[PDB]
Amino acid sequence: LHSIISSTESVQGSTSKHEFQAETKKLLDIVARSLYSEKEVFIRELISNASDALEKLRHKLVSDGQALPEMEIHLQTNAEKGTITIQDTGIGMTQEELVSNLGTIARSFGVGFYSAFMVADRVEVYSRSAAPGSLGYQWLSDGSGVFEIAEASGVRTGTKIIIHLKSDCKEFSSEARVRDVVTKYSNFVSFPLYLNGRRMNTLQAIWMMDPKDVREWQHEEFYRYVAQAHDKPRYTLHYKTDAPLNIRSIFYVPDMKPSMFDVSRESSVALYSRKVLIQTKATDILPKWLRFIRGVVDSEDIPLNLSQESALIRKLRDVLQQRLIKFFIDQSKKDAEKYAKFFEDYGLFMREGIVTATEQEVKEDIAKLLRYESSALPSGQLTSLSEYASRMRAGTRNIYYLCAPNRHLAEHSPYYEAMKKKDTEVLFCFEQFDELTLLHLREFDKKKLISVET
Ligand SMILES: O=C(c1ccc(O)c(C(=O)n2cc3ccccc3c2)c1)n1cc2ccccc2c1
Ligand SMILES: O=C(c1ccc(O)c(C(=O)n2cc3ccccc3c2)c1)n1cc2ccccc2c1
Repeated sequence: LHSIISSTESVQGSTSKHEFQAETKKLLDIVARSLYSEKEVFIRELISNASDALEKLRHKLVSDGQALPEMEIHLQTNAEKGTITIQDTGIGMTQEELVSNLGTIARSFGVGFYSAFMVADRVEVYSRSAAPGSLGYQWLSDGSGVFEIAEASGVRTGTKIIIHLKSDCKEFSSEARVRDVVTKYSNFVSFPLYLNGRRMNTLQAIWMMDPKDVREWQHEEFYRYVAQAHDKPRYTLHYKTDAPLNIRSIFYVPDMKPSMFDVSRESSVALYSRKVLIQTKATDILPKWLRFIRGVVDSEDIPLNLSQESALIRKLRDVLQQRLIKFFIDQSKKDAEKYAKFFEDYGLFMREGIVTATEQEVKEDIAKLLRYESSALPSGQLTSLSEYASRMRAGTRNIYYLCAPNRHLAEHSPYYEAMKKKDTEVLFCFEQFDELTLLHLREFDKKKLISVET
């Protein structure tokens, strides 16, 4: 076993009593009076803060020329004392930060603070800043208007938080319960995590890496994990952006064709906020028509305690829809043959998306993915609507199409045969849902879609 948590700290003198500012007292009073059904979330908040403190220290030490100490997160349960403790060897807090900041700090407020009092009769904290010459401090509070601070000896650099659990929260002093909570929400924490001296099995959050650094074998492993799949991904989009929102995401299209299970999926993409799980499922992380996509979306703009269907989620969904459409357009130009197979396999999702979309601009965006045969191209070759539009002859302002079972029947339509005399291109559409798709699309790039047979 590898444990660092023990009672090394002592206080030589008396504590100083301070009162919380009224607004922090306000939020603490809300916590004491409220009914929370998801009390386990304090653990993921504490682990996230510990990770942030370790990253702050590591980046600072590497920026200087300094050796790196042991950088770890430890949890300890004590059923006899009814406690759960977290300790990390990160940057710690100064006395000023303990006195003034607690309750009002952002994560990108008070993460780990209000949620600790949700489960605690009282909280006992030791912290010592990593800055040279820093002294250790003890901070104590029962979550009422008062907290205490005192200089403490025997404090290790970093922070230790001891939660003396409430009567109805003793489940968090059981190792097995805590282990399951960690695995559920905190499995991708990026520093070593130990529970009661045992290293926890955690996973690598490859979505946080620079896209150019992730190799195909790593994507294949991660795809198989997140999709619970045995094939390989036919497409991979690793999308990282800082504007208008923070996004670190990986999207995969399966090699296999869609089955009845992918069409009826309840859970397509997992949602994280800086490596803290928010939902294994995805309400509408992506549009419904993109439910065939597997993978992960991480946005630190997502706050840690939620319930969704917010403006933030809607904005994220719209950004991701545009980026995925752009990706598929880019893939069609990189490898048209592979894209044609993707459209054959997954194109009913695009047609669905056009039919169900509310906004004309979204319909036309999705329609950029459609590929059809054309009277003007060799049998079997596909064209896009924009390529058709680029070939339109002066004086002809509509996009003409014909739905038929196959190319032979299309070419022998008496309507098409007559039109051929005047050079007008006609799209040939062989999928049974093409009629509805193009009826709903109605127009593309301000050009009306006209079926050459009524
Ligand atoms: O959740 C925490 C917490 C946990 C682990 C930590 O390591 C720190 C810390 O020392 N940090 C975190 C940082 C993140 C970014 C930069 C520096 C940082 C220093 C803070 N609470 C501490 C409490 C103290 C009192 C009450 C509730 C509390 C909850
Ligand atoms: O009155 C018609 C009608 C009559 C003759 C037609 O030839 C067409 C047609 O399909 N065209 C005409 C074209 C002229 C130029 C180019 C292409 C063209 C395709 C349509 N209805 C069809 C109905 C179908 C259902 C219900 C009422 C309907 C009435």
